[PDB]
Amino acid sequence: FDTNIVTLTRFVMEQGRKARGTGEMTQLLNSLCTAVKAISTAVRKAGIDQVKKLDVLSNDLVINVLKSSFATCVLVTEEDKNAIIVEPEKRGKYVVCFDPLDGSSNIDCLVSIGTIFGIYRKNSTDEPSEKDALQPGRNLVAAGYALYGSATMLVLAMVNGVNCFMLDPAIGEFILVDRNVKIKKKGSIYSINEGYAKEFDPAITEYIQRKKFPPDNSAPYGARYVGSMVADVHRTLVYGGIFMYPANKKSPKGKLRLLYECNPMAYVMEKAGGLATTGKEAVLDIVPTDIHQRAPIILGSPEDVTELLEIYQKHA
Amino acid sequence: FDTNIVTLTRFVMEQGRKARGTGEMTQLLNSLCTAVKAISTAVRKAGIDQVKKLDVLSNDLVINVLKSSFATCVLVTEEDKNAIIVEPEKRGKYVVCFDPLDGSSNIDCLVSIGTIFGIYRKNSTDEPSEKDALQPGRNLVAAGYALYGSATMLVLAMVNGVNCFMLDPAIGEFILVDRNVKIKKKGSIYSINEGYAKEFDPAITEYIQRKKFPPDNSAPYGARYVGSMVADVHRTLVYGGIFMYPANKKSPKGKLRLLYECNPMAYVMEKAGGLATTGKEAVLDIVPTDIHQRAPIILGSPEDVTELLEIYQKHA
Amino acid sequence: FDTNIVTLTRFVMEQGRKARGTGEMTQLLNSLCTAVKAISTAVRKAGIDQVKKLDVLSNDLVINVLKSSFATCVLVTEEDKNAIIVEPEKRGKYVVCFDPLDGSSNIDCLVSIGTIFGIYRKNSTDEPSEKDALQPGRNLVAAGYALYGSATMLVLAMVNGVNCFMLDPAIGEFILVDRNVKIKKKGSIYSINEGYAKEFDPAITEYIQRKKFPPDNSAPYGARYVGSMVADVHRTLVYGGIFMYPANKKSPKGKLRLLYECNPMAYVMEKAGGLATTGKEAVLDIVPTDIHQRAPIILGSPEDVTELLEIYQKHA
Amino acid sequence: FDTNIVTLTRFVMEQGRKARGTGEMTQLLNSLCTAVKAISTAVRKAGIDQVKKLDVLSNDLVINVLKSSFATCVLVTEEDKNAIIVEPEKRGKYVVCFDPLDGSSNIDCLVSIGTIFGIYRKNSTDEPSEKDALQPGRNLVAAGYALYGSATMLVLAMVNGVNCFMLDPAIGEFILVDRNVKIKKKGSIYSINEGYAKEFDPAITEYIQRKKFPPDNSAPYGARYVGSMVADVHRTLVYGGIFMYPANKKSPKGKLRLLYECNPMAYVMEKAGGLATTGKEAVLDIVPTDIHQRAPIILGSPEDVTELLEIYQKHA
Ligand SMILES: O=P(O)(O)OC[C@H]1O[C@@](CO)(OP(=O)(O)O)[C@@H](O)[C@@H]1O
Ligand SMILES: O=P(O)(O)OC[C@H]1O[C@@](CO)(OP(=O)(O)O)[C@@H](O)[C@@H]1O
Ligand SMILES: O=P(O)(O)OC[C@H]1O[C@@](CO)(OP(=O)(O)O)[C@@H](O)[C@@H]1O
Ligand SMILES: O=P(O)(O)OC[C@H]1O[C@@](CO)(OP(=O)(O)O)[C@@H](O)[C@@H]1O
Repeated sequence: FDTNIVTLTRFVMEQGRKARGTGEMTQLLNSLCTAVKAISTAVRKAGIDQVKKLDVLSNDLVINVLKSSFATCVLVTEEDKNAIIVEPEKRGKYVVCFDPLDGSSNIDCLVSIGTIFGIYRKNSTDEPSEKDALQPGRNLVAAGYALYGSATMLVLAMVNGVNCFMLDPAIGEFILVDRNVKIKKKGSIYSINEGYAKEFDPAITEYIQRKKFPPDNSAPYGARYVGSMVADVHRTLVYGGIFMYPANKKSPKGKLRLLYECNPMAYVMEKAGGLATTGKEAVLDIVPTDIHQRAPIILGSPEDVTELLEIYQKHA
Repeated sequence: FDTNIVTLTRFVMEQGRKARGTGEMTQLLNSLCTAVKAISTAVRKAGIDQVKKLDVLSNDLVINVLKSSFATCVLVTEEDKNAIIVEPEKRGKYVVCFDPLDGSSNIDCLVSIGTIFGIYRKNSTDEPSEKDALQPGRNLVAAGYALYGSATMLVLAMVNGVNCFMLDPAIGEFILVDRNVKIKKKGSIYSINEGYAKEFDPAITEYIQRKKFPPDNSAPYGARYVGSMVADVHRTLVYGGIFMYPANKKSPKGKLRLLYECNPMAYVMEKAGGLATTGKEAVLDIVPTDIHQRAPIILGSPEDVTELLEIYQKHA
Repeated sequence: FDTNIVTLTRFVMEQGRKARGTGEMTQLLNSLCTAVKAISTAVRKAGIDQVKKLDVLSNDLVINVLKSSFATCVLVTEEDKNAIIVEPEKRGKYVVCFDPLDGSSNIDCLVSIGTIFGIYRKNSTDEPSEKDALQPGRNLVAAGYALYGSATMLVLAMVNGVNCFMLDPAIGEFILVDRNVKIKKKGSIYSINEGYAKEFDPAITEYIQRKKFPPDNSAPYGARYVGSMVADVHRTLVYGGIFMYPANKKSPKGKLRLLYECNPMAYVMEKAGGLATTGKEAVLDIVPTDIHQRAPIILGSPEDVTELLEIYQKHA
Repeated sequence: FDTNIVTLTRFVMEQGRKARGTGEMTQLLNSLCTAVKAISTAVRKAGIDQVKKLDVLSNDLVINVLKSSFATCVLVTEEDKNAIIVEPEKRGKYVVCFDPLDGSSNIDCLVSIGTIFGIYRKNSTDEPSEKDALQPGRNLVAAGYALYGSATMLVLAMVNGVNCFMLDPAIGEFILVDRNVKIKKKGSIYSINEGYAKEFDPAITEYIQRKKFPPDNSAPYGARYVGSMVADVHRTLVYGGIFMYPANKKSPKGKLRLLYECNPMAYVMEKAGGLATTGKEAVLDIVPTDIHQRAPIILGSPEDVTELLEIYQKHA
């Protein structure tokens, strides 16, 4: 009824045309979305090997959906011990790193989940088409996540910006809702698991104290922490605030994996105007060593992160 | 859960690859399906300018959906007085003739309806990209219909055969149900509006008498006539029988338009092994004069139509 | 997002509060709506050793829901031989006759099919309940059918007249689509299987002659037979016309059973100002000797059923 | 296609037949399920001058359905000032307290939100009914909430205990997912807004210290606050833990209202073996002076609420 019905493909296709493309991006994202519709539905009536299962089901629906587009060539998941090289007949120019169901086993309490993804391009003659083509996050060409909450959103970041598409469940199509979004300069909210982290935090500790009982003319920051990277980062895009998970134990700290949680998220944030830092290191410019390596991340509104860095500079 | 999930695009894409393609077919059919999901839904809760409206809504959703694929160039509908030439920036190599909602105003009685389509290719340098590129139905490269009944089916015929895909409404995807289908040689059923036609029929009259009270060792044909070309032809593909609408008044007889009802349907039938005849003329090889011209059609199981022709030969 | 939807459940309740007591009809119909829903989505996906199956599972379904509305005592199927008698702690005052999936034998062509149901009130006391309480004629409390077509339509024929509901596929409800339907006095369509009936047809033959060949300047009646009773009765309830089943070699010349098929439909047509005759008697007045008792049904717009019966007086 | 689904409606009825009379709860809850459904699909598409809106239309919706189950007499909203008194010919025995859309003010980030509802039985007679009949404490007949998250979960807290239902998005029903849930005796999570509460927090401050900083070798409690009450109470019902609202500068230090927010949740936690204290008294035992009476709620797994209260005895 919406008849200049901007679907994702519609969008992704007219951007390709401008790049003097070949199609693979569009075929790919098309393939990506069918895994996302089926995953959205798997979840929307979930609770109707054995224990783990859902993340797996999804993992295997994203690998098989991405192989069939003749667009991918190396694929990396939380779930697989090492990269999977797409067979020669179905290869294409793209490298996809993704987390098929972040939050996965913690959805009984109906918490908003997600699939997160980063897309690279193979630039090399051949190696053949190897895992070593796992390189710094500022080389990403597309990145984003699919959120599964009250409604299902595919937030997508590319060279030209960040766009928000929501699944219309009545036509099984992702339609452009929010367009070319930017993040608020600063904003009333901070997010960090304030338990344990408090006994183990760095200069975070002070920024937190500062955001609770402020010194200069203020009113305190509201705290919020869902416990799903996709739920706490998307809110941060939507309202403006800060998100951080550095937690010191594990020193390749974090818990969140660089290639597929941190670098899509950071790419989005930066493309919408936020900054994402390790505190000392800037996350999209860290160059990886392992496909499964772990990174500290802090992301959100520019001003607020600037704030934690200025604290961090005159500390250790 | 189905994970070698054969969607339409999946299918249409691996066939293109073999043809050493360019993409437009797939982009197109992709565009076609989004109009079909939205039309399926418009109908599935219909009854919840003014009087006519639905066929129109659909017409305008199929034109706008086909223009956005950079694949079409001339488009022809029941609804539009004359062809629409796709604007230069959005053009592609294909010509689509289609009936956006055959049956349209007769759906209050919840009768199964459909959108029917034929796809041509422009072979000419330029004319520019004109309506005259409306040529004989055996030149079609793709043809088929979307049925809207108990469930929603996109039956699609191409050079390699006829395939059946059903809409899974839980993932808004058309999935391959029935594959590479052929029609039964002969079969117990005939379809013709047996009212009026009886006071106005040709050698039909006798074939009908013959199918009611048979002479040689038989048992009578069951009659069935829904009154939607898509409903009565799809059953005919599915069970095997004969369908005919010649009705003599209008002598460019028929009522069904050649370019978009008769030639998709005939193409499907023939591609699945049936034959479709004007009785005297063979329908896909009739060459058109008008985009909106009318043709007599008889279609279905080979043997049964052969039967009406052999009657028709030794008559007028 | 439009705040006052007239669910079947509301409507039944507001007509029924204005009666009250243990007028269990509402939790009876409310449970009927849950299996009819359940069936509809099953049928809209059946496609995505068995000579019969989806229909025996519908059978199972209907029985279970009927029984758990502590509203029932004797149930009647096409499949189950014997009348099924509900057990003590789930008993309530009604007897319900139903055909769980008319046309399950034509799903393959996606025709149009439905659930027929006739409710009765257990009259004679503590029998406990076994078949006496089930064999009235014109004593139906409320009857009607579910049509699973383009959309799922539930027509309820009550004491007060006939209304139609639609399954709002989006909210999970049968919303009121027409409030007090009444048939066209004479229609323009005749529904009969003129194949293997034409030779075996009795008096009715003069009748079809006069419907095709018009004995004046009158314009001939249009043939229309979908071949699924839910489909032909409902179309005849909306565009008028005559529908008939006079089968001869199905010898109480009807294939159609009284308790489940014929009786619910004749109670709908009659509560909407239409006629249903056996051709000798009125179908509503026949007395049941056995549950699965076949019979003939001629039902339609009034002045047409009459036009046939005065032929039938003349005739035999 | 799996034949015996335990709809909320069946369950309520089978526990309730085993009570009987005018135990109207079933057409009351049955009508509650239709607006909760209706809301869910609205919220799953709100995205595809207004400082407030979807929630005033939910308000309108709930009121209308409540009233048409001829089951109600006094309704209580967050939006409407006064208790709304049902009119004579639609009156039935119950008083229902509800918050139509907790978190409507966070939809934009797709958090998780819900409908809270508390039912009461109009006690003192023919008042007619206006607010006396509405202000009990621990006298709730049944209460509970709708969580619109990944999926829509309806938790019903009854006399017999707590069970959870899921909206089967495909058949239009709340199917039984867990039959008699009881909380973990002590959880491992604490839910509180430590931002603009930390400085204003009273005794509760020692409590959060001892939940972060563990005074032994004990492992610290993990922070978790989604910031939408439906979301934090339900997660605390499944992984255990303490949830709290002690607001100080929201001065009966709680933002949360008793009749609609606090009371339904404390009746669920308690019927599932969990505690809800005001910190001085038990929240269930406070007496209502006005309908929109704010209050504090600490609710959780038993041995944790206790661990806080013995601090509170010590404290003040
Ligand atoms: O609850 P904790 O352990 O503090 O961590 C939350 C984070 O962990 C995540 C990923 O980092 O899940 P997970 O435990 O499954 O690995 C996300 O849900 C979220 O970003
Ligand atoms: O009912 P009649 O007039 O005999 O014709 C049925 C035929 O007409 C069709 C198209 O030929 O519809 P329509 O009247 O809208 O043009 C189809 O429904 C069907 O093939
Ligand atoms: O095709 P015939 O046998 O003449 O009768 C049609 C009737 O048969 C029905 C039941 O009455 O199905 P079925 O062949 O499966 O028994 C309906 O489809 C229809 O009303
Ligand atoms: O964020 P604060 O104001 O501290 O309180 C959170 C509570 O507020 C609620 C209602 O209690 O929403 P709201 O801000 O719209 O009033 C819930 O989301 C939640 O339980």
